[PDB]
Amino acid sequence: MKRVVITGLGIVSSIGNNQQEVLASLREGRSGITFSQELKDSGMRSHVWGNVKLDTTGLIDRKVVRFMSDASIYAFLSMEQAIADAGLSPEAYQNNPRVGLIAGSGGGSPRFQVFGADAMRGPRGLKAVGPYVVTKAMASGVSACLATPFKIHGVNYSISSASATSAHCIGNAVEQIQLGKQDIVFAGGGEELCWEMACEFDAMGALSTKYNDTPEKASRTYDAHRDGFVIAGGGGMVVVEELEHALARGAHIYAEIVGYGATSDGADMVAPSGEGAVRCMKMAMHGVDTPIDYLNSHGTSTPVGDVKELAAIREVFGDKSPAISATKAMTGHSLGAAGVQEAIYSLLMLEHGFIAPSINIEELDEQAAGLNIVTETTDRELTTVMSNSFGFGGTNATLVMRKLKD
Amino acid sequence: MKRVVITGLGIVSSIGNNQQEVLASLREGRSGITFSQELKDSGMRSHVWGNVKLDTTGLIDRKVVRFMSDASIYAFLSMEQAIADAGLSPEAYQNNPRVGLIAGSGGGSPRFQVFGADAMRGPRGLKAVGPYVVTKAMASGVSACLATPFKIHGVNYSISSASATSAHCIGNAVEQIQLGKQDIVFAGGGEELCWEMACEFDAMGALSTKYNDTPEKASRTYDAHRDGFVIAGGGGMVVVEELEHALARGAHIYAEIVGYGATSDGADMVAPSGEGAVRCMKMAMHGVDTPIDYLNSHGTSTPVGDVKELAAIREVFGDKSPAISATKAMTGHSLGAAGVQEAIYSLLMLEHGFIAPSINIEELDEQAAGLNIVTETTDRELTTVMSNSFGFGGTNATLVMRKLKD
Ligand SMILES: *C(=O)CCCCCCCCC
Ligand SMILES: *C(=O)CCCCCCCCC
Ligand SMILES: [O-]
Ligand SMILES: [O-]
Repeated sequence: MKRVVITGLGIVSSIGNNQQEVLASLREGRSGITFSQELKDSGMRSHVWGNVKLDTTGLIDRKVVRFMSDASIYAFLSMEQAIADAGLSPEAYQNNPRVGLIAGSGGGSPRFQVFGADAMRGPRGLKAVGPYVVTKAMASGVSACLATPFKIHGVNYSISSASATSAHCIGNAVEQIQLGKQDIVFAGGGEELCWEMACEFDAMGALSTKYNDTPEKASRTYDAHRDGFVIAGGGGMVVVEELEHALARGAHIYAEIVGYGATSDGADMVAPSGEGAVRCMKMAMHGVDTPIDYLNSHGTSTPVGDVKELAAIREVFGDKSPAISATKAMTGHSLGAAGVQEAIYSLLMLEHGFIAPSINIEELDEQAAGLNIVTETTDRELTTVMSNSFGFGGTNATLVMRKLKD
Repeated sequence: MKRVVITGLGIVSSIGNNQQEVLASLREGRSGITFSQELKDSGMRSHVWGNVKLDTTGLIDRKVVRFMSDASIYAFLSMEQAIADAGLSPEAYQNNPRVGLIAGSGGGSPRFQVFGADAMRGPRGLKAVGPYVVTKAMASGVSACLATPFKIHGVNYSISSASATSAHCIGNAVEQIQLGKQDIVFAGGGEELCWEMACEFDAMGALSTKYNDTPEKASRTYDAHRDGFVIAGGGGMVVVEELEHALARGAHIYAEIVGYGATSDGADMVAPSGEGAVRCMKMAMHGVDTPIDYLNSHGTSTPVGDVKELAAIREVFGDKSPAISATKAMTGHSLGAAGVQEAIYSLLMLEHGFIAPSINIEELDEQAAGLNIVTETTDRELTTVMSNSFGFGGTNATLVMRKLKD
């Protein structure tokens, strides 16, 4: 019965290191994909990625960063921005039982898990591994590494669900508030970018391989010649807060979360069934009386994936389908961080009245025919937006956000 | 609002491959710790572990097991058990939107993350890696690999929180039911046992190393000479169900979950603060009118950990201390699977009227003075039990289970 809003955001992504940079990129349809020497040298076929253009060296206190992996670093920087953007002072959120944190990653830290085994197998054994690998490699690193330094006393854990990870963290945060257990929950996620993890996707043929020479055109959701997704990394964090608590401190409210769906396909391990997506979106729209103005699709730019979701979208909206665009064409697929980052791109579109373009569509796929997929930045007043996140294991998450009435 | 009960359980641990075996071990105070040739050969100082004494070969269909890591295999086997024990048939939990799964692990699969890296750096490259490493290495593997073959259509994700992982999974399941979103939720988790992961703990001096010659005495919670925990693996899974729905099908009810606490220390990265534990136990007890008869402590057998919890317990119960015993003294520390396995040991004690002994205590720690620590199997009619789980990153979880009035 309690209402939930988002009052702060922070983000470190392939298209910007803060909301101002991300905003500019979204408006210009600027690609964040670059050529990766690291990937080429690893022997992978996919040589493109959506990397965070930022040197994180010295940006975090040494006694804190020694426990963190990149996913944690990205999520940490995103949280610092979110706190600042939310206008929360230490005495408000620190050592407060009503303030928690729910953030996770898709793979934890393959890089440090491998570093650990490599070091152990060297002549120095244990001495070479060091005492900080566990907090870097454990799956809950993103939450453990942020909750501790920020003095969080409320809920503290990570939710992981492949590409839906950070979307579920936000949804669960919403539930914590609706249950009256928390007033504020920092929700988000992070994902490192490395060949140790990337090669695994390359091995199953999930990554784009035909456009290494033109990195900016590799990610091309809904294009007839898409050939897999482009791996990316980074972090994002949003401040999920109970409505009255937010109004009481005169917070800036981006939007209210009015719908959250989380379903399971129970079918295929790697491909969506579409059936689960239909249920997920319908569940998220239950109770939402206003139409969806814009839908930030999951669209990873994969042959099967993009169309399964388009079919699900046709079945749910029929002849009233919303404007659609896949930001992954610009950013790439950040996996664990995708959910929160795309929620942020959607909040920015809602806050600034515009629809980011779905770029790189030279030839539209037959199955996308008739849908209103925006291909050029369009100014427009949005009121209700939806964002999809579907991960391996048939896990689905959908978030619906709406502007707060005047 | 709605009440929640546990109507089934499954388990695979160092002291038994099913509840019958576990009961026998618990009643006799038998250790599941053995010498590990694998750990010794890896170059570690700790050579003991709580291994699953079971050959999994052929226990799972080839088409399904090919996507799984050991954590998933253990959780999968535990779920089959739980389904049978709960008296559920396929059409009752399959393709059912009201039925979900929340299970996780603490480290995902260090073994396969390393396997992919090694394979990739080899003469075969991508071909040696194979197309199944992603689902084996991702942090959400335990939930993805179970929800797909069991045709789950409800919620589907993993919660990871170090040693508190499977405890938060159960608590989150309770919430999903209280929210009226699900009628049944399979909750639990698993953790693989391997040197790739173990060496990381040894590297930070967390594992027992002075008792390799006498494996069964290495894990000695509360003993003055404890020197770290003994790592273990395995899985566990419970059927969390809405009360009226369970009665309507004549299910066997082990107990009602009357309390669930989830807090954060916001203090130290590796050591509990004590304060967070206090708040967690008090939170789980709020509204529970009956006294706590038994407390299955976290007690990992570490110098600092064991006492912090003892201080917290004393802070919460003063002199009306409940009966206490650390089962890890017998089983070892199963990390991500500890939460659900220990909840299961407690349910068995509640079910069969006895208190499992806290073994290997030759010289009780002074700081344990004045507390009711049970060192010998005691038949006693139990009614309300509590189980603590505290993990790295200062994440806490407490579960309170009570017999249902006839
Ligand atoms: C989204 O479901 C695509 C697959 C993401 C898997 C999660 C990351 C795992 C990294 C080892
Ligand atoms: C409980 O918190 C003890 C430490 C558990 C760490 C998480 C499992 C290991 C991940 C690599
Ligand atoms: O997403
Ligand atoms: O535990």
